[PDB]
Amino acid sequence: ESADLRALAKHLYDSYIKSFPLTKAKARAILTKSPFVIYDMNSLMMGEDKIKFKEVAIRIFQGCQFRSVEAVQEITEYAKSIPGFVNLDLNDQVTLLKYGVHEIIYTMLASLMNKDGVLISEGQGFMTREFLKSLRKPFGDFMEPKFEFAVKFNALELDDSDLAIFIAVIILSGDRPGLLNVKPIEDIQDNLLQALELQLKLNHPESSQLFAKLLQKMTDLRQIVTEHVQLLQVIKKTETDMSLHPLLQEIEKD
Repeated sequence: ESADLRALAKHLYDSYIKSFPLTKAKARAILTKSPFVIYDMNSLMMGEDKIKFKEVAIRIFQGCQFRSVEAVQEITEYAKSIPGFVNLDLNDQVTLLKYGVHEIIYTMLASLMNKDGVLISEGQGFMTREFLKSLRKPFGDFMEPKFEFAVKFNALELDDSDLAIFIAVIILSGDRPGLLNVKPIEDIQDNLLQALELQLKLNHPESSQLFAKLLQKMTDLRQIVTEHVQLLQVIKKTETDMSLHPLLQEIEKD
């Protein structure tokens, strides 16, 4: 019954709102109180006279990782609201979050990107794409593929009510390595898929095959994740004096 797929849609959209303070709709309002724009070395030092936040590239990287840690917490809180998620085997909950969290982070980061740059510090700042592309040789391309994905992902013009269902689908992937009870996970994702399909078809009636096109974006995400972790291993051996947050260290071990 369709009425049950709309209730699920509304439920998840409500929890997403409650779980993620910087929504896509607020980010689009900002990008179209305006942000401080960092674009070079000196605007970054200026950026602290107006914003409040050991070499530049490292420090930028550490900020990205700290907001990843913050994002992991919000995604975790959002997952608990997905009906059936908390009744799963505790080890699988951990597995679902372990392999889903990076895919969601870059899904939602696209909401804060345009082709020119990315919102930071809860939207108070805006770091341009080329300044990021210009950092020291390892870090200078840590954000570029995310920009590439974001530009194609944002072409679908999903809004938040769409992303809430989509993010739910990503968490509940039976595909993940080490899952003990694949079946009850898939039974939920199948119901989330049903909710998303009806959601896209109602929210974007003129956007044919958006559902299918959204599902194909699930391959670009996994590529972003992969080159991210290899990039992370290059840093760990190139920067033996730079630490990483253990919540992220524990999650990045696959």
